[PDB]
Amino acid sequence: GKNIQVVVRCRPFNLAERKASAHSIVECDPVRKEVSVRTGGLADKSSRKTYTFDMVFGASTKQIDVYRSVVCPILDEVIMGYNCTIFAYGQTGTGKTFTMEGERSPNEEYTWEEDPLAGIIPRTLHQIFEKLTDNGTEFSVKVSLLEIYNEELFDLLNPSSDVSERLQMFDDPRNKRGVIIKGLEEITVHNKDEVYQILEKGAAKRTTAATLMNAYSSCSHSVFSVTIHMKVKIGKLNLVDLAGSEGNINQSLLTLGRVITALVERTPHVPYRESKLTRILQDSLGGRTRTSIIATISPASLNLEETLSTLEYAHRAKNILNKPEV
Ligand SMILES: Nc1ncnc2c1ncn2[C@@H]1O[C@H](COP(=O)(O)OP(=O)(O)O)[C@@H](O)[C@H]1O
Ligand SMILES: [Mg+2]
Repeated sequence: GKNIQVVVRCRPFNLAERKASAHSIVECDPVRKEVSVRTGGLADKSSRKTYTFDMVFGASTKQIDVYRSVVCPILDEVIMGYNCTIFAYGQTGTGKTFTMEGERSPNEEYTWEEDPLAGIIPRTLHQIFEKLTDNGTEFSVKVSLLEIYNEELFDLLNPSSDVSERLQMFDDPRNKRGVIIKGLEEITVHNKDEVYQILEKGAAKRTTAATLMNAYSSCSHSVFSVTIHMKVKIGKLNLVDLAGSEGNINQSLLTLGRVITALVERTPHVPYRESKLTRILQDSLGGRTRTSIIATISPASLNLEETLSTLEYAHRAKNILNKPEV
């Protein structure tokens, strides 16, 4: 048992992976919490090497079923007054954005229930207003969205400053192992339905940067921060949508791995300082908290080598052995 959690969410076959008639190699066992892969294709060889994690979500896994298993325990700790972080790992296209951001699916006006395709970000905000309005707590909710492209920090929330100013950041004398992002826009949310309008602003700004600087989302980290003031508790929840797993980006992810590895093994000299991403979330990983990681993979034999790497990263972060009968 640990405060660090590592789960794996496989994705179905997309039409493109179908269009080339690729065939699955990923086996998801949620009960045993295992996920296995093969090696040969038409050879149908005996390829063991099965992995075990804290939880496993198969191809039929639904969005709500991920929020309940992964986010609900963490949100309660945030409302209690702690800082937390949720991560999404994996090859571009596996489903980090579909898991962290969700969709809407053309169906028009939605009442007050969550969209079935919504992600962690839609659900977390709406559950924040519901749970804190129900227990009559006085609260204020403000969110922030920056983007780490090539290790320079960009705000996707500011309406002004249309191009791209690398935000400056320095350790604030106020709390150590903490930092302050000068100039970072902090949009204050009033209604729970406001979160959908904020994902629109940042989307274009992420697109405007993707076209006028080659700041494609696939090659950048996405940090969503929601802070909750309550009465006197302050809670923060960081939802990080990491860049695709596969000279400077491949270092920030390996740094984050070194951290979580160091966080799981109680080891000293965890090098938060080795990257901008780990330095920002330092106040969310050092101070004892609940950290969760979601590694998204593809079931096609097309992406065999990357699906193995991603699972390999997850094993390195929190190593747990496979138990009897693999
Ligand atoms: N669990 C899922 N259910 C349905 N569609 C999914 C799922 N995961 C991914 N997708 C689909 O795959 C794409 C989402 O990939 P994306 O989130 O961009 O990966 P990444 O964010 O890691 O680059 C979309 O085409 C979406 O339709
Ligand atoms: Mg994406």
